Amino acid sequence: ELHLIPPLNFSMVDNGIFRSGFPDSANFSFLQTLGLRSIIYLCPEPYPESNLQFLKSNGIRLFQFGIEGNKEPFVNIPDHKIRMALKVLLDEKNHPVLIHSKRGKHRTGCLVGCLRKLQKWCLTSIFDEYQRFAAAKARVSDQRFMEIFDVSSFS
Ligand SMILES: O=P(O)(O)Oc1ccccc1
Repeated sequence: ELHLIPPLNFSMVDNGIFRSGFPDSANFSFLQTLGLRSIIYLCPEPYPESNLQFLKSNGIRLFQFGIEGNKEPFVNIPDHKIRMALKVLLDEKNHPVLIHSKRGKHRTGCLVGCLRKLQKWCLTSIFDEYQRFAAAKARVSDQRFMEIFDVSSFS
């Protein structure tokens, strides 16, 4: 009975932290197995009724930090929104937490890369993980955002 379907680009980031693209009803039975307390949602669009009923049924808190989905070379990742998401991500009371965007590549990739910088990973190691998810859609601007991200306020 091969029946569980993780959401698009699903991965475990760390103890209590997951990343993916946008979950749909086919992914709900899999997400139930994780015992989520929180979702960090990085798109501005309203959450669909299907997903809201999943959250309500499972007692999952929704944190929305809407980042516009821009394309290179006109990408302007908002530092403030990433930092608000990081503040929630670093509070273990919110774990287990799923970070998701639409595809789990750009917005999700930036938030995870900034977590890795706080975890003292080498930039080349952060970029390698970012590229594994983003694949042919890897953006230099996402990696430059991580390069210049000042960790001072979170250490
Ligand atoms: O910002 P996201 O993680 O949703 O990732 C993408 C990547 C390519 C196109 C749209 C979205």
